[PDB]
Amino acid sequence: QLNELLNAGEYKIGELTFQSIRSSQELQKKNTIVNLFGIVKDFTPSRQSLHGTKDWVTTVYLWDPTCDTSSIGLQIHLFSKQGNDLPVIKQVGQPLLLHQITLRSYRDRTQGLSKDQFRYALWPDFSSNSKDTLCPQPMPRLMKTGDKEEQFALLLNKIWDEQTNHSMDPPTFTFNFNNEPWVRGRHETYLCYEVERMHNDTWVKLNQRRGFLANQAPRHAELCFLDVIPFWKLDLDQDYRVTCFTSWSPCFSCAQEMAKFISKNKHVSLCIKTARIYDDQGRAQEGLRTLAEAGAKISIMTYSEFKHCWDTFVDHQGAPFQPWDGLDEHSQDLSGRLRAILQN
DNA sequence: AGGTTAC
Ligand SMILES: [Zn+2]
Repeated sequence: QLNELLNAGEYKIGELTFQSIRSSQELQKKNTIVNLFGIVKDFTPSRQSLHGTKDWVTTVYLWDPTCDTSSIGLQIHLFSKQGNDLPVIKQVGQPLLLHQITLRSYRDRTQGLSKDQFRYALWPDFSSNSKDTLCPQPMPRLMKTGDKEEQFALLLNKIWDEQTNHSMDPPTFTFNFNNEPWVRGRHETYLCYEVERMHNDTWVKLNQRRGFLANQAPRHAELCFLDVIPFWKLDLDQDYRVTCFTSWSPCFSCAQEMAKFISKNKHVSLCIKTARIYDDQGRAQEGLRTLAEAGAKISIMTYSEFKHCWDTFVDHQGAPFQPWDGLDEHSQDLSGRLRAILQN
């Protein structure tokens, strides 16, 4: 549902027609008034101008999936006579809906300038650690939105965070990645992924193109991982190989979706390293085979991987990886158990 | 004089 919205340039939500940020970053000679809806990648507090009409101004940089991960976004200057009605943004990551913004050149970069009537709507950084990233906004310019643009805003937020959050809490890593064959009460799947580009006949090792994520209650971590893939701006000619590192092997249902991903993407290879083998003693074993037979490459995490995930996806803050007793022992029986699965 | 001010 979200992939195709951002392609044509214009997409509608509620009753308002939005223009993507990438498409907005181009220009015509004349000024054209668009609706925007994105993430605050950076902003500057509302200070009063020192020149010209001296109106109050706040600065935002909106981003959306049509811009790459590393892209800062569209420069937008929001102006107002009173100024005490401009959006009060508290931190980077807030979803932002802007209504009636003019698009023009300034010394060859595209900026947005606010119309007089410009209105807005803000949302908290949902995937932040705080609740109160969103404080009570000034009433004059504020817009009453519903649940429909709730989905959209949260979606953009979720994709943003799942591109600007590599680091994880160290006690979390210990507990979830404990590779003892049967454990309680992990319940959730933690998934740490790498991306590798094809250049010079060998994988270009991508440190900044990494990420990790954890599931919701009751979708799955495997599905949430697949959602950020289309929003990677992947070169269609270049072949890519994903290696994700999971805490639990994917269930039967997510193994099917990860298999149907290999069928949909002809330039993407999928390689899975898991810490435990999830066996529901139902169709989970078949799911490993089905994903396997679809082209995907699965194996058990060994000491090499456990060190690497601690060197990459954890906020060790200087502590080297401290292994638990029986890590190699459990990874051996599991390597036997995995080998037995692909045989049946 | 809609795009100066912000830059
Ligand atoms: Zn699953």
